[PDB]
Amino acid sequence: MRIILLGAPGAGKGTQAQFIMEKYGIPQISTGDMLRAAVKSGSELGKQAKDIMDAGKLVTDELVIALVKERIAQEDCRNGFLLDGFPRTIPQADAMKEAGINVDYVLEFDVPDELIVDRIVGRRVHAPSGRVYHVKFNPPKVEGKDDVTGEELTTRKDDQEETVRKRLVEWHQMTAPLIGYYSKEAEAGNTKYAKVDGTKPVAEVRADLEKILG
Ligand SMILES: Nc1ncnc2c1ncn2[C@@H]1O[C@H](COP(=O)(O)OP(=O)(O)OP(=O)(O)OP(=O)(O)OP(=O)(O)OC[C@H]2O[C@@H](n3cnc4c(N)ncnc43)[C@H](O)[C@@H]2O)[C@@H](O)[C@H]1O
Ligand SMILES: [Mg+2]
Ligand code: NA
Repeated sequence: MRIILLGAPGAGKGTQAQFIMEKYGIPQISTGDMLRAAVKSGSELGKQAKDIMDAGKLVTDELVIALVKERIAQEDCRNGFLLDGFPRTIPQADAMKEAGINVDYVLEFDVPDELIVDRIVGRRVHAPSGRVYHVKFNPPKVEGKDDVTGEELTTRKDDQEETVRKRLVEWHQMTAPLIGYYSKEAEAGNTKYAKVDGTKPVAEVRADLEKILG
C-alpha cells in the first residue's frame, strides 16, 4: 500500500503515521525527519536545509525529490510506503507522476489555523525514530522520555511561534493546491482521497484512519 499524508503544520500527520506504519507494515517517509537527520549528521545530501528550515521556508524541490528517490529505493519500500510531508508542492507531485509512482490513498488532515501554534510550541520529539509527543495534549508516559526507548526527548529548533506562522503561510501558498491536485486524481480513479478531522483525540483520529484504510 502507498499513502500520502497531506495537511497543514501540526495537523497530526507524524503522530498518525506511527500507527499506519505498524498496522500495514510500511515505512514512514518523513521529509522533515530526513532533512533534520541530514543536518544533524552533516550529510552532503540534505545538510543545506539547515538555514532554510530555520527561516520556516520550504527546501528546494530538487533537494527533497532526491532524498525521497534515494529513500524509497531501499528494500524496506518494495512493498509499499507512507509519504509523510511529501509531496509539498505541485512540482514534487508531478515528479512522482513522471517517475510512475502510483498511490492508493491521499489522506488530508484538517485542523483550524488557530490550533496550530499551541500544538507546535508544546511538541517534543524522539529524533532517532521520529516519534512525536505534546506536553499537554499527548504527553509521554514519563516526562521528557521516549515511551519506546526511554531516551531523552528534544525540542525542534524551528518550533517557535514565529517560525510556525511562516510555515503556515508557506502551506497555504504552496501546498494547499495539492488538495485539488489529488482530489482530481481521485476522480480519475488514480487514487482514493479522504479528509479527516484532526481535532479529535489521537485515538479517534487513528480509528477514523483505520476505517478508511480498511
Ligand atoms: N517536501 C518538503 N519539501 C520542501 N521542504 C520540506 C519538505 N518537508 C520538510 N521540509 C522542510 O522541513 C521543515 C519542517 O517541516 P515538517 O517537518 O513537515 O514540520 P511541520 O511543518 O511543523 O509540520 P509536521 O508535518 O511536522 O506536523 P504534523 O502534521 O506531523 O503534526 P504532528 O503529528 O507533529 O502533531 C503536532 C503536535 O500536536 C500533537 N498532536 C498530534 N495529534 C494530536 C491530536 N489528535 N490531538 C491533540 N494533539 C495532537 C502532537 O503530539 C504534536 O506535538 C519545512 O519547513 C521545510 O523547510
Ligand atoms: Mg509529519
Ligand atoms: Na492508484
